[PDB]
Amino acid sequence: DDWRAARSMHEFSAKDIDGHMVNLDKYRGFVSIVTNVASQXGKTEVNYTQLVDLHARYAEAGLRILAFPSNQFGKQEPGSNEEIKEFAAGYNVKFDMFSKIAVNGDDAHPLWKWMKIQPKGKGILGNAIKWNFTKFLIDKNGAVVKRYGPMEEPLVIEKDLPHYF
Ligand SMILES: [Cl-]
Ligand SMILES: [Cl-]
Ligand SMILES: [Cl-]
Repeated sequence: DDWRAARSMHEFSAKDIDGHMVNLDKYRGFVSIVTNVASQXGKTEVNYTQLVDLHARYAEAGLRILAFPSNQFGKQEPGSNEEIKEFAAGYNVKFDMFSKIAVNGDDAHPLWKWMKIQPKGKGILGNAIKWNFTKFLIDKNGAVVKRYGPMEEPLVIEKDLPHYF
């Protein structure tokens, strides 16, 4: 379990929503938001629209967003990767969509196993992802800066970006 000894997001890779294997070292030098998404959650609309807004306002300063669909919370992402891709396109998403994953348990994607054990990656109750739309803010070196729970609208994160963004 090599993931445990990693010191950066940039040590990981993940399949994008089209099936292309992305080396997350592409995000070296960028501030990144990593979030678990779902299409059938009461907060789906507010999260997608606000992430799109953040991306529009800060991509040019170096903000990147990595969205990982997951069906682990109320079976609220039951669709295929192709269907999720078209769903996100209906919100005019131009940030990076990934293939559906698990975020908790032994079969969770290793990036998510890693984020949860970082010093600033624990939730208020504990490490497990609790619901759809948990967010992690990741610095230019790939370290976890802060975690935001399901109820935190993406605009909350804006206040924690570098002041010159
Ligand atoms: Cl993967
Ligand atoms: Cl981008
Ligand atoms: Cl929590």
